[PDB]
Amino acid sequence: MLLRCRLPGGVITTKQWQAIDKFAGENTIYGSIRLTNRQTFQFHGILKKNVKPVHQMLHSVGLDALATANDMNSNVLCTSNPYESQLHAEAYEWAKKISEHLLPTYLPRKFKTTVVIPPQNDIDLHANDMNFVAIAENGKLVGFNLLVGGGLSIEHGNKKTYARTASEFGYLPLEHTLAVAEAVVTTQRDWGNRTDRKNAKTKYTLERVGVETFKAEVERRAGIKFEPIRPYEFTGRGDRIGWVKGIDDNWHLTLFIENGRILDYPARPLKTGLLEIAKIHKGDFRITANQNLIIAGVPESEKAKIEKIAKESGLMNAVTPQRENSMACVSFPTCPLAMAEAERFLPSFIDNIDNLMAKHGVSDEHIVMRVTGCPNGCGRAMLAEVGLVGKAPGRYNLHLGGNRIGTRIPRMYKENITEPEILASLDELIGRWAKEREAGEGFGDFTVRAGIIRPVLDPARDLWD
Ligand code: SRM
Ligand code: SF4
Ligand SMILES: [K+]
Ligand SMILES: [K+]
Repeated sequence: MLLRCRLPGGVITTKQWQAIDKFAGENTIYGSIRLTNRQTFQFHGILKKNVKPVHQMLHSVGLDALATANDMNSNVLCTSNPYESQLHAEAYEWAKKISEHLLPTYLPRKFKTTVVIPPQNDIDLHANDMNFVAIAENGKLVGFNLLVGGGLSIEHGNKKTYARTASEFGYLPLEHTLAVAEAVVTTQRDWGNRTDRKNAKTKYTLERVGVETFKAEVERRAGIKFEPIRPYEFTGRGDRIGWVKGIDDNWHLTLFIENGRILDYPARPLKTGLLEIAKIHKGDFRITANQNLIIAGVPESEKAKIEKIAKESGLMNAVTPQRENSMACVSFPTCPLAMAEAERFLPSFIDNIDNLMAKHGVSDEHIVMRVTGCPNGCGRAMLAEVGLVGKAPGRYNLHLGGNRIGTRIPRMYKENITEPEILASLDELIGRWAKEREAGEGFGDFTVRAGIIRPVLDPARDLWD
Protein backbone atom coordinates (compact mmCIF):
# COMPACT_ATOMS: atom_id res chain seq x y z
CA MET A 1 0.00 0.00 0.00
CA LEU A 2 2.97 2.06 -1.11
CA LEU A 3 5.45 1.51 -3.98
CA ARG A 4 8.44 3.72 -4.83
CA CYS A 5 10.56 3.63 -8.01
CA ARG A 6 14.34 3.76 -8.41
CA LEU A 7 14.88 6.72 -10.73
CA PRO A 8 18.31 8.38 -10.58
CA GLY A 9 18.12 12.14 -11.15
CA GLY A 10 14.36 12.00 -11.68
CA VAL A 11 14.67 11.34 -15.40
CA ILE A 12 11.72 9.35 -16.75
CA THR A 13 10.76 8.69 -20.38
CA THR A 14 7.28 9.43 -21.72
CA LYS A 15 6.72 5.77 -22.60
CA GLN A 16 7.48 5.02 -18.96
CA TRP A 17 5.14 7.83 -17.88
CA GLN A 18 2.16 6.42 -19.81
CA ALA A 19 2.75 3.06 -18.09
CA ILE A 20 2.75 4.35 -14.49
CA ASP A 21 -0.15 6.68 -15.24
CA LYS A 22 -2.23 3.77 -16.50
CA PHE A 23 -1.33 1.61 -13.48
CA ALA A 24 -1.97 4.34 -10.90
CA GLY A 25 -5.38 5.02 -12.41
CA GLU A 26 -6.52 1.42 -12.55
CA ASN A 27 -4.69 -0.53 -9.84
CA THR A 28 -4.33 1.71 -6.79
CA ILE A 29 -6.74 2.95 -4.12
CA TYR A 30 -5.77 6.61 -4.40
CA GLY A 31 -5.42 6.61 -8.17
CA SER A 32 -2.60 9.13 -7.97
CA ILE A 33 1.04 9.57 -8.90
CA ARG A 34 2.94 11.13 -6.00
CA LEU A 35 6.17 12.95 -6.79
CA THR A 36 8.66 12.75 -3.93
CA ASN A 37 11.28 15.23 -2.82
CA ARG A 38 13.97 12.68 -3.78
CA GLN A 39 13.15 12.94 -7.50
CA THR A 40 11.01 9.82 -7.83
CA PHE A 41 7.33 8.83 -7.54
CA GLN A 42 5.12 6.64 -5.37
CA PHE A 43 1.91 4.69 -5.78
CA HIS A 44 -0.39 4.77 -2.75
CA GLY A 45 -2.76 1.91 -1.93
CA ILE A 46 -1.86 -1.11 -4.03
CA LEU A 47 -4.10 -4.14 -3.50
CA LYS A 48 -2.05 -7.28 -2.73
CA LYS A 49 -3.61 -8.82 -5.86
CA ASN A 50 -1.81 -6.02 -7.75
CA VAL A 51 1.64 -6.10 -6.10
CA LYS A 52 2.84 -8.76 -8.55
CA PRO A 53 1.51 -6.96 -11.65
CA VAL A 54 3.19 -3.69 -10.57
CA HIS A 55 6.75 -5.11 -10.63
CA GLN A 56 5.87 -6.77 -13.93
CA MET A 57 4.60 -3.36 -15.07
CA LEU A 58 7.83 -1.62 -14.02
CA HIS A 59 10.11 -4.25 -15.61
CA SER A 60 8.24 -4.09 -18.91
CA VAL A 61 9.33 -0.45 -19.26
CA GLY A 62 12.85 -0.72 -17.83
CA LEU A 63 12.04 0.48 -14.32
CA ASP A 64 12.64 -1.08 -10.93
CA ALA A 65 11.26 -0.50 -7.42
CA LEU A 66 13.13 0.63 -4.35
CA ALA A 67 12.62 -1.40 -1.18
CA THR A 68 11.40 1.29 1.20
CA ALA A 69 12.19 -0.45 4.49
CA ASN A 70 15.75 -1.73 3.97
CA ASP A 71 19.05 -0.10 4.97
CA MET A 72 20.12 0.54 1.41
CA ASN A 73 21.10 3.32 -0.97
CA SER A 74 18.06 5.53 -1.63
CA ASN A 75 17.34 7.38 -4.85
CA VAL A 76 20.42 9.31 -5.98
CA LEU A 77 19.58 12.92 -6.74
CA CYS A 78 20.92 15.21 -9.45
CA THR A 79 20.25 18.92 -9.91
CA SER A 80 17.34 18.88 -12.34
CA ASN A 81 17.69 22.16 -14.25
CA PRO A 82 21.21 23.61 -14.01
CA TYR A 83 21.86 27.24 -15.01
CA GLU A 84 24.75 25.77 -16.95
CA SER A 85 22.36 23.71 -19.07
CA GLN A 86 25.08 21.74 -20.78
CA LEU A 87 26.42 20.26 -17.55
CA HIS A 88 23.25 18.22 -16.94
CA ALA A 89 23.86 15.19 -19.25
CA GLU A 90 27.20 14.46 -17.54
CA ALA A 91 26.14 15.05 -13.95
CA TYR A 92 23.20 12.73 -14.73
CA GLU A 93 25.37 9.89 -16.06
CA TRP A 94 27.36 9.99 -12.86
CA ALA A 95 24.21 9.96 -10.72
CA LYS A 96 23.18 6.91 -12.76
CA LYS A 97 26.62 5.18 -12.42
CA ILE A 98 26.68 5.83 -8.67
CA SER A 99 23.13 4.53 -8.27
CA GLU A 100 24.00 1.34 -10.20
CA HIS A 101 27.33 0.90 -8.38
CA LEU A 102 25.62 1.00 -4.97
CA LEU A 103 23.03 -1.61 -5.93
CA PRO A 104 23.31 -5.13 -4.40
CA THR A 105 27.18 -3.30 0.91
CA TYR A 106 24.56 -3.68 3.60
CA LEU A 107 24.33 -0.80 6.02
CA PRO A 108 23.51 0.39 9.57
CA ARG A 109 20.85 2.64 7.99
CA LYS A 110 19.64 3.94 4.64
CA PHE A 111 22.26 5.88 2.72
CA LYS A 112 21.53 9.09 0.82
CA THR A 113 23.51 10.47 -2.11
CA THR A 114 23.43 13.49 -4.43
CA VAL A 115 25.20 15.00 -7.41
CA VAL A 116 24.97 18.81 -7.13
CA ILE A 117 25.57 21.52 -9.71
CA PRO A 118 26.24 24.95 -8.17
CA PRO A 119 24.78 27.50 -7.78
CA GLN A 120 21.63 25.42 -7.12
CA ASN A 121 21.00 23.37 -3.99
CA ASP A 122 17.57 22.22 -5.08
CA ILE A 123 18.54 18.66 -4.08
CA ASP A 124 19.23 20.00 -0.56
CA LEU A 125 22.65 18.43 -0.05
CA HIS A 126 22.92 18.93 3.71
CA ALA A 127 20.15 16.36 4.23
CA ASN A 128 22.37 13.69 2.68
CA ASP A 129 25.08 11.22 3.71
CA MET A 130 27.24 11.78 0.68
CA ASN A 131 27.33 14.66 -1.74
CA PHE A 132 29.26 15.26 -4.94
CA VAL A 133 29.46 19.00 -5.74
CA ALA A 134 30.34 19.32 -9.45
CA ILE A 135 33.31 21.44 -10.56
CA ALA A 136 33.46 22.28 -14.29
CA GLU A 137 36.07 23.76 -16.63
CA ASN A 138 34.73 24.98 -19.97
CA GLY A 139 31.41 23.10 -19.81
CA LYS A 140 33.11 19.82 -18.97
CA LEU A 141 33.13 18.31 -15.48
CA VAL A 142 36.63 17.96 -14.01
CA GLY A 143 35.81 16.88 -10.46
CA PHE A 144 33.68 17.03 -7.34
CA ASN A 145 33.93 18.46 -3.87
CA LEU A 146 32.81 15.77 -1.40
CA LEU A 147 30.50 16.65 1.49
CA VAL A 148 29.74 13.89 3.99
CA GLY A 149 27.36 13.40 6.90
CA GLY A 150 24.12 15.34 6.45
CA GLY A 151 20.87 14.01 7.91
CA LEU A 152 17.80 15.57 9.45
CA SER A 153 15.87 12.96 11.43
CA ILE A 154 15.40 13.52 15.15
CA GLU A 155 13.25 12.20 17.94
CA HIS A 156 11.16 14.61 20.04
CA GLY A 157 12.79 15.64 23.30
CA ASN A 158 15.72 13.28 22.67
CA LYS A 159 18.98 15.30 22.88
CA LYS A 160 21.06 12.35 21.71
CA THR A 161 19.59 12.69 18.22
CA TYR A 162 19.99 15.74 15.96
CA ALA A 163 19.90 17.14 12.43
CA ARG A 164 23.36 17.71 11.03
CA THR A 165 24.65 19.50 7.99
CA ALA A 166 27.21 17.71 5.75
CA SER A 167 30.99 18.32 6.19
CA GLU A 168 33.60 19.27 3.57
CA PHE A 169 36.19 16.56 3.03
CA GLY A 170 37.92 18.06 -0.01
CA TYR A 171 38.11 17.86 -3.79
CA LEU A 172 38.64 14.82 -6.04
CA PRO A 173 39.30 14.47 -9.77
CA LEU A 174 36.45 13.04 -11.83
CA GLU A 175 38.27 9.73 -12.24
CA HIS A 176 38.25 8.69 -8.55
CA THR A 177 34.50 9.22 -8.13
CA LEU A 178 33.45 5.56 -7.79
CA ALA A 179 36.38 4.65 -5.55
CA VAL A 180 35.57 7.55 -3.16
CA ALA A 181 31.87 6.64 -3.19
CA GLU A 182 32.63 3.03 -2.35
CA ALA A 183 35.15 4.17 0.25
CA VAL A 184 32.59 6.34 2.07
CA VAL A 185 29.88 3.65 2.06
CA THR A 186 32.19 0.90 3.30
CA THR A 187 33.70 3.14 5.98
CA GLN A 188 30.15 3.92 7.20
CA ARG A 189 29.24 0.25 6.80
CA ASP A 190 32.14 -0.65 9.12
CA TRP A 191 32.08 2.11 11.78
CA GLY A 192 28.33 2.85 11.93
CA ASN A 193 26.51 1.95 15.15
CA ARG A 194 24.61 -1.29 14.42
CA THR A 195 22.94 -1.69 17.83
CA ASP A 196 20.92 1.49 18.10
CA ARG A 197 19.38 2.43 14.77
CA LYS A 198 18.59 5.94 15.84
CA ASN A 199 22.35 6.37 16.11
CA ALA A 200 23.42 4.40 12.99
CA LYS A 201 23.29 7.26 10.49
CA THR A 202 26.64 8.59 9.11
CA LYS A 203 26.14 11.95 10.82
CA TYR A 204 26.49 10.12 14.17
CA THR A 205 29.49 8.06 13.09
CA LEU A 206 31.30 11.30 12.12
CA GLU A 207 30.56 12.96 15.45
CA ARG A 208 31.74 9.85 17.27
CA VAL A 209 35.10 9.29 15.47
CA GLY A 210 35.78 12.82 14.16
CA VAL A 211 35.71 14.25 10.65
CA GLU A 212 39.45 14.01 10.16
CA THR A 213 39.50 10.34 11.20
CA PHE A 214 36.67 9.36 8.85
CA LYS A 215 38.22 11.38 6.04
CA ALA A 216 41.62 9.71 6.46
CA GLU A 217 40.06 6.25 6.37
CA VAL A 218 38.39 7.18 3.11
CA GLU A 219 41.60 8.47 1.54
CA ARG A 220 43.24 5.19 2.57
CA ARG A 221 40.46 3.08 1.06
CA ALA A 222 40.14 5.12 -2.14
CA GLY A 223 43.87 5.22 -2.77
CA ILE A 224 43.86 9.00 -3.00
CA LYS A 225 44.45 12.12 -1.00
CA PHE A 226 41.93 14.94 -1.04
CA GLU A 227 42.94 18.30 -2.52
CA PRO A 228 41.69 21.49 -0.89
CA ILE A 229 38.04 22.43 -1.47
CA ARG A 230 37.52 24.26 -4.77
CA PRO A 231 35.33 27.45 -4.90
CA TYR A 232 31.56 26.97 -5.05
CA GLU A 233 28.61 28.96 -3.88
CA PHE A 234 24.86 28.52 -3.73
CA THR A 235 22.21 31.05 -4.63
CA GLY A 236 19.00 29.06 -4.03
CA ARG A 237 17.07 25.82 -3.67
CA GLY A 238 13.94 26.69 -5.65
CA ASP A 239 12.87 25.31 -9.01
CA ARG A 240 12.67 27.54 -12.08
CA ILE A 241 8.92 27.79 -12.73
CA GLY A 242 7.84 28.25 -16.33
CA TRP A 243 9.86 28.19 -19.52
CA VAL A 244 13.63 28.23 -19.44
CA LYS A 245 15.91 28.14 -22.42
CA GLY A 246 18.28 25.17 -22.54
CA ILE A 247 20.95 24.76 -25.19
CA ASP A 248 20.17 25.13 -28.90
CA ASP A 249 16.55 24.52 -29.88
CA ASN A 250 15.78 23.29 -26.38
CA TRP A 251 13.27 24.51 -23.84
CA HIS A 252 12.31 23.22 -20.39
CA LEU A 253 8.87 23.82 -18.87
CA THR A 254 8.81 23.37 -15.09
CA LEU A 255 5.29 22.86 -13.80
CA PHE A 256 4.47 23.70 -10.19
CA ILE A 257 2.58 20.80 -8.69
CA GLU A 258 1.37 21.32 -5.13
CA ASN A 259 2.76 18.50 -2.97
CA GLY A 260 3.64 16.75 -6.20
CA ARG A 261 0.23 15.10 -6.02
CA ILE A 262 -0.85 14.07 -9.51
CA LEU A 263 -4.62 13.53 -9.80
CA ASP A 264 -7.58 14.86 -11.78
CA TYR A 265 -9.26 17.57 -9.72
CA PRO A 266 -12.39 19.65 -10.27
CA ALA A 267 -11.48 22.09 -13.08
CA ARG A 268 -7.87 20.90 -12.83
CA PRO A 269 -7.19 17.58 -14.58
CA LEU A 270 -3.46 17.40 -13.66
CA LYS A 271 -3.13 13.67 -14.36
CA THR A 272 -5.05 13.61 -17.63
CA GLY A 273 -3.11 16.69 -18.77
CA LEU A 274 0.30 15.13 -18.13
CA LEU A 275 -0.81 11.96 -19.92
CA GLU A 276 -1.65 13.97 -23.07
CA ILE A 277 1.62 15.87 -22.87
CA ALA A 278 3.36 12.53 -22.44
CA LYS A 279 1.66 11.28 -25.57
CA ILE A 280 3.16 13.94 -27.85
CA HIS A 281 6.35 15.08 -26.08
CA LYS A 282 9.57 14.41 -27.95
CA GLY A 283 11.85 14.03 -24.93
CA ASP A 284 11.28 13.07 -21.33
CA PHE A 285 10.19 14.42 -17.95
CA ARG A 286 12.26 15.25 -14.88
CA ILE A 287 10.96 14.93 -11.33
CA THR A 288 12.46 17.63 -9.12
CA ALA A 289 13.61 17.57 -5.52
CA ASN A 290 10.92 20.16 -5.00
CA GLN A 291 8.23 17.63 -6.02
CA ASN A 292 7.64 19.41 -9.35
CA LEU A 293 7.85 18.16 -12.95
CA ILE A 294 9.89 19.43 -15.90
CA ILE A 295 8.82 18.74 -19.46
CA ALA A 296 12.40 18.59 -20.69
CA GLY A 297 14.01 19.12 -24.10
CA VAL A 298 11.09 20.76 -25.88
CA PRO A 299 11.91 22.11 -29.34
CA GLU A 300 10.68 25.68 -29.90
CA SER A 301 8.38 24.30 -32.59
CA GLU A 302 6.61 22.27 -29.89
CA LYS A 303 6.30 24.91 -27.13
CA ALA A 304 2.79 26.23 -27.95
CA LYS A 305 1.31 22.70 -28.16
CA ILE A 306 2.75 21.64 -24.78
CA GLU A 307 1.80 24.93 -23.11
CA LYS A 308 -1.77 24.77 -24.43
CA ILE A 309 -2.33 21.42 -22.72
CA ALA A 310 -0.60 22.37 -19.43
CA LYS A 311 -2.57 25.63 -19.35
CA GLU A 312 -5.96 23.97 -20.04
CA SER A 313 -5.35 21.31 -17.44
CA GLY A 314 -4.50 23.74 -14.63
CA LEU A 315 -0.80 22.77 -14.58
CA MET A 316 0.27 26.38 -15.11
CA ASN A 317 -1.97 28.13 -12.60
CA ALA A 318 -0.10 31.07 -11.11
CA VAL A 319 0.78 30.77 -7.42
CA THR A 320 2.87 33.12 -5.27
CA PRO A 321 6.65 32.81 -5.01
CA GLN A 322 5.93 31.91 -1.39
CA ARG A 323 3.97 28.84 -2.51
CA GLU A 324 6.67 27.87 -5.03
CA ASN A 325 9.17 27.66 -2.12
CA SER A 326 7.09 25.73 0.41
CA MET A 327 6.99 21.96 0.90
CA ALA A 328 5.38 19.24 3.00
CA CYS A 329 5.86 15.48 3.44
CA VAL A 330 3.08 12.93 2.77
CA SER A 331 1.88 12.31 6.35
CA PHE A 332 -1.82 11.32 6.73
CA PRO A 333 -3.71 9.43 5.43
CA THR A 334 -1.09 6.87 4.24
CA CYS A 335 1.93 7.34 6.53
CA PRO A 336 1.75 5.00 9.54
CA LEU A 337 4.21 7.22 11.41
CA ALA A 338 2.41 10.55 11.00
CA MET A 339 1.78 12.82 14.03
CA ALA A 340 0.32 15.94 12.41
CA GLU A 341 -1.04 16.65 8.89
CA ALA A 342 1.53 17.96 6.40
CA GLU A 343 0.56 17.55 2.71
CA ARG A 344 -3.17 18.08 3.46
CA PHE A 345 -2.45 21.04 5.78
CA LEU A 346 -0.01 22.89 3.45
CA PRO A 347 -2.40 24.47 0.86
CA SER A 348 -4.70 26.23 3.35
CA PHE A 349 -1.79 27.06 5.64
CA ILE A 350 -0.01 28.79 2.77
CA ASP A 351 -3.20 30.69 1.84
CA ASN A 352 -2.88 32.24 5.31
CA ILE A 353 0.84 32.88 4.84
CA ASP A 354 -0.01 34.53 1.47
CA ASN A 355 -2.34 36.88 3.34
CA LEU A 356 0.37 37.79 5.89
CA MET A 357 2.90 38.40 3.15
CA ALA A 358 0.39 40.66 1.42
CA LYS A 359 -0.43 42.31 4.74
CA HIS A 360 3.19 43.39 5.04
CA GLY A 361 4.03 44.45 1.51
CA VAL A 362 6.16 41.42 0.70
CA SER A 363 3.90 39.42 -1.65
CA ASP A 364 6.81 39.19 -4.06
CA GLU A 365 9.28 37.78 -1.56
CA HIS A 366 9.40 34.28 -0.14
CA ILE A 367 10.52 32.40 2.94
CA VAL A 368 11.59 28.77 2.48
CA MET A 369 8.81 27.19 4.54
CA ARG A 370 8.31 23.52 5.18
CA VAL A 371 6.04 21.20 7.14
CA THR A 372 6.95 17.71 8.21
CA GLY A 373 4.40 15.34 9.79
CA CYS A 374 6.75 13.94 12.43
CA PRO A 375 10.42 14.37 13.48
CA ASN A 376 11.69 11.85 10.88
CA GLY A 377 11.96 15.00 8.80
CA CYS A 378 10.96 13.81 5.33
CA GLY A 379 9.65 17.30 4.56
CA ARG A 380 13.13 18.71 5.25
CA ALA A 381 11.71 21.26 7.68
CA MET A 382 15.04 21.08 9.51
CA LEU A 383 16.78 22.94 6.65
CA ALA A 384 13.97 25.53 6.29
CA GLU A 385 14.00 29.22 7.25
CA VAL A 386 10.65 28.49 8.84
CA GLY A 387 10.08 24.87 9.84
CA LEU A 388 7.02 23.19 11.29
CA VAL A 389 7.61 19.76 12.81
CA GLY A 390 4.47 17.79 13.66
CA LYS A 391 4.11 16.76 17.30
CA ALA A 392 0.44 15.73 17.52
CA PRO A 393 -2.81 16.24 15.67
CA GLY A 394 -2.90 19.94 14.74
CA ARG A 395 0.24 20.75 16.78
CA TYR A 396 3.75 21.61 15.64
CA ASN A 397 7.16 22.62 16.88
CA LEU A 398 7.95 25.92 15.19
CA HIS A 399 11.58 26.36 14.08
CA LEU A 400 13.30 29.57 12.91
CA GLY A 401 16.55 30.70 11.39
CA GLY A 402 17.74 28.49 8.58
CA ASN A 403 18.66 30.40 5.41
CA ARG A 404 17.63 30.43 1.74
CA ILE A 405 20.42 28.09 0.51
CA GLY A 406 19.91 25.45 3.20
CA THR A 407 23.24 25.40 5.01
CA ARG A 408 21.98 26.10 8.55
CA ILE A 409 19.72 24.10 10.85
CA PRO A 410 16.86 26.19 12.39
CA ARG A 411 16.54 26.20 16.19
CA MET A 412 13.20 25.40 17.87
CA TYR A 413 11.42 28.69 18.58
CA LYS A 414 8.07 27.53 20.05
CA GLU A 415 6.99 24.03 21.02
CA ASN A 416 3.76 22.10 20.50
CA ILE A 417 1.63 25.00 19.28
CA THR A 418 -1.34 25.14 16.93
CA GLU A 419 -1.91 26.86 13.57
CA PRO A 420 -3.51 30.07 14.96
CA GLU A 421 -0.61 30.37 17.40
CA ILE A 422 1.82 29.74 14.56
CA LEU A 423 0.20 32.39 12.36
CA ALA A 424 0.08 35.02 15.14
CA SER A 425 3.80 34.42 15.71
CA LEU A 426 4.67 34.68 12.02
CA ASP A 427 2.46 37.75 11.55
CA GLU A 428 4.51 39.49 14.22
CA LEU A 429 7.88 38.35 12.89
CA ILE A 430 7.20 38.87 9.18
CA GLY A 431 6.11 42.37 10.11
CA ARG A 432 9.42 43.02 11.85
CA TRP A 433 11.30 41.57 8.88
CA ALA A 434 9.44 43.73 6.35
CA LYS A 435 10.18 46.87 8.37
CA GLU A 436 13.68 46.27 9.85
CA ARG A 437 15.55 44.18 7.28
CA GLU A 438 18.69 45.16 5.38
CA ALA A 439 18.56 45.11 1.57
CA GLY A 440 18.12 41.60 0.15
CA GLU A 441 18.17 40.12 3.67
CA GLY A 442 16.34 36.81 4.01
CA PHE A 443 13.83 36.10 6.74
CA GLY A 444 15.88 33.29 8.27
CA ASP A 445 19.11 35.32 8.37
CA PHE A 446 17.09 38.23 9.84
CA THR A 447 15.64 36.40 12.89
CA VAL A 448 19.22 35.47 13.74
CA ARG A 449 20.74 38.95 13.21
CA ALA A 450 18.03 40.69 15.21
CA GLY A 451 18.38 38.24 18.10
CA ILE A 452 14.96 36.73 17.64
CA ILE A 453 16.45 33.20 17.79
CA ARG A 454 19.96 31.82 18.46
CA PRO A 455 21.66 30.21 15.44
CA VAL A 456 22.55 26.51 15.45
CA LEU A 457 26.34 26.61 15.14
CA ASP A 458 27.35 23.07 16.04
CA PRO A 459 24.30 20.75 15.71
CA ALA A 460 25.70 17.73 17.58
CA ARG A 461 26.30 20.00 20.57
CA ASP A 462 24.05 23.11 20.43
CA LEU A 463 20.88 22.12 18.52
CA TRP A 464 18.98 21.53 21.73
CA ASP A 465 18.47 24.25 24.32
C1 SRM B 1 7.78 10.72 0.16
C2 SRM B 1 8.82 11.28 1.14
C3 SRM B 1 8.41 12.67 1.60
C4 SRM B 1 7.79 13.43 0.45
O1 SRM B 1 6.67 13.99 0.57
O2 SRM B 1 8.40 13.51 -0.62
C5 SRM B 1 9.00 10.38 2.32
C6 SRM B 1 8.03 9.59 2.90
C7 SRM B 1 8.26 8.70 3.93
N1 SRM B 1 9.42 8.55 4.60
FE1 SRM B 1 11.02 9.67 4.37
N2 SRM B 1 10.27 10.46 2.75
C8 SRM B 1 10.95 11.20 1.84
C9 SRM B 1 12.16 11.81 2.02
C10 SRM B 1 12.82 11.77 3.22
C11 SRM B 1 13.97 12.65 3.49
C12 SRM B 1 14.28 13.93 2.75
C13 SRM B 1 15.30 13.68 1.67
O3 SRM B 1 15.83 12.55 1.54
O4 SRM B 1 15.63 14.60 0.87
C14 SRM B 1 14.20 12.46 4.92
C15 SRM B 1 14.96 13.38 5.85
C16 SRM B 1 16.46 13.30 5.56
C17 SRM B 1 17.04 12.14 6.34
O5 SRM B 1 17.16 11.01 5.82
O6 SRM B 1 17.40 12.30 7.54
C18 SRM B 1 13.38 11.26 5.25
C19 SRM B 1 13.49 10.57 6.44
C20 SRM B 1 12.74 9.46 6.79
C21 SRM B 1 12.95 8.73 8.07
C22 SRM B 1 13.97 9.04 9.13
C23 SRM B 1 15.22 8.26 8.79
C24 SRM B 1 16.21 8.44 9.91
O7 SRM B 1 17.41 8.67 9.67
O8 SRM B 1 15.83 8.37 11.10
C25 SRM B 1 11.94 7.68 8.06
C26 SRM B 1 11.67 6.63 9.12
C27 SRM B 1 12.76 5.58 9.23
O9 SRM B 1 13.09 4.86 8.26
O10 SRM B 1 13.37 5.41 10.31
C28 SRM B 1 11.22 7.89 6.79
C29 SRM B 1 10.14 7.12 6.44
C30 SRM B 1 9.26 7.49 5.44
C31 SRM B 1 8.08 6.66 5.04
C32 SRM B 1 8.56 5.57 4.08
C33 SRM B 1 7.28 6.15 6.26
C34 SRM B 1 7.59 4.74 6.75
O11 SRM B 1 8.74 4.39 7.10
O12 SRM B 1 6.68 3.90 6.84
C35 SRM B 1 7.28 7.69 4.36
C36 SRM B 1 6.14 7.08 3.59
C37 SRM B 1 4.91 7.94 3.84
C38 SRM B 1 3.87 7.64 2.78
O13 SRM B 1 2.85 6.97 3.04
O14 SRM B 1 4.00 8.05 1.61
N3 SRM B 1 11.72 8.94 6.07
N4 SRM B 1 12.50 10.97 4.26
C39 SRM B 1 10.20 11.23 0.57
C40 SRM B 1 10.38 10.07 -0.39
C41 SRM B 1 11.87 9.97 -0.69
C42 SRM B 1 12.17 9.03 -1.84
O15 SRM B 1 11.69 9.23 -2.98
O16 SRM B 1 12.91 8.04 -1.68
S1 SF4 C 1 7.86 12.93 8.07
FE1 SF4 C 1 7.02 11.63 9.59
S2 SF4 C 1 5.01 11.93 8.74
FE2 SF4 C 1 5.91 13.06 7.09
S3 SF4 C 1 6.12 11.28 5.85
FE3 SF4 C 1 8.11 11.18 6.77
S4 SF4 C 1 7.43 9.84 8.36
FE4 SF4 C 1 5.39 10.14 7.56
K1 LIG D 1 15.08 30.42 -4.85
K1 LIG E 1 5.81 20.97 -5.22
